[PDB]
Amino acid sequence: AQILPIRFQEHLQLQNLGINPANIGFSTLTMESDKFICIREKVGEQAQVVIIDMNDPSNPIRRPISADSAIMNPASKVIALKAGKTLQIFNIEMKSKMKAHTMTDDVTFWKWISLNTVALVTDNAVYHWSMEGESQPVKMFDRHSSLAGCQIINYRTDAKQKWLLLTGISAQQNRVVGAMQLYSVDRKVSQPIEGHAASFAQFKMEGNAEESTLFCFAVRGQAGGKLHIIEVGTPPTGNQPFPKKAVDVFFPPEAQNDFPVAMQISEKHDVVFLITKYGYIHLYDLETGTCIYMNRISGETIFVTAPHEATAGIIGVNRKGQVLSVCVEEENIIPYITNVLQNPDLALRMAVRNNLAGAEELF
Ligand SMILES: O=C1N=C(NS(=O)(=O)c2cccc3ccccc23)S/C1=C\c1ccccc1Oc1ccccc1
Repeated sequence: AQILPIRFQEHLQLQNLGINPANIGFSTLTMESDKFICIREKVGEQAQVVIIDMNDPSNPIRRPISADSAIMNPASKVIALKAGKTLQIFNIEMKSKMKAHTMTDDVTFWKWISLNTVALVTDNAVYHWSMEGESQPVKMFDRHSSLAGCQIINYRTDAKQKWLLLTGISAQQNRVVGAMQLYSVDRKVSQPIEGHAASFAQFKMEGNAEESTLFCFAVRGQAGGKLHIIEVGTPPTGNQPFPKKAVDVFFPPEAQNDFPVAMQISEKHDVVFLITKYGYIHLYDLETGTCIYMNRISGETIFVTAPHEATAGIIGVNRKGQVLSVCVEEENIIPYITNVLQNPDLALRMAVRNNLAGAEELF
């Protein structure tokens, strides 16, 4: 068989839209959802910000805007801008300031965690800040000492905002070591975890009426590459617990310095997408951890990812400016699982879930 369980797509080449490759990187380019990319560029002496609307990519909007960091809202024409310790949320459509706040501590990382809330990470704490109303940032938890001095690379929550996860990395010798802090809002407890990339997911087990809240993380530490899928906290009333899964994360012999950097989980397909530093993608079944597919999909590091809503896939930007995505190929995944993976248990479970499109309708 020459069929794949995935479809790879190239959506854009940012260098073809007038972006300097020097600005295609984590400190200057943000992609908080699949709807926009925002780039900060200094051209001559002038600070400029560029917004690429992914529905209208050939018409980037570029303006002289001074900001140390810029993150578009996941859905609205709303942008958060930082300069020093002062933060602003700005309504672009209405050319009007929504909210502003001056922090005491420097915000070293920030990210939209929902359609209306931005998370703020300082050296010692994490806050949530609504874009609505008058409310100021609210401290969610204090940072755990295991993340001290890390470079923060991600912050994310489960859908219900009851489980909060901060992820950093640090250099030790010639290694890149991942440190995570998982915080339970209900329990007011943190747990340190050695991890490089992670995501949450909602999964409805066979036999259960209510979805389980799953936490998936991957790491490459002293025991090698490992992926874990675990239910966090107490199951919903009436549910059976999700049995913890643990599987190997493979790296080939020529990739001893590769490690996980990003994860997204398909809401529709119950598949984990894992991206590595060297530009590999792995697919894993969320229920079992079974590895479905691995391949190198990018010749450059992919430094930012988001869910790709249209395909329930993953979209990312690599360092040369290729905007790429991977999703399940809904017609070919079960054939691939049947004849290449030769995993009929998975083939059957996937068909029973019945979340793969088949046979086009008339409207
Ligand atoms: O020059 C301008 N270009 C704008 N484009 S945008 O699409 O709304 C727009 C807004 C925010 C971020 C953007 C990033 C990339 C591309 C366009 C952006 S808003 C604007 C000036 C402005 C408008 C309202 C209130 C204040 C404004 O600036 C001032 C700053 C300091 C002091 C006085 C004014």
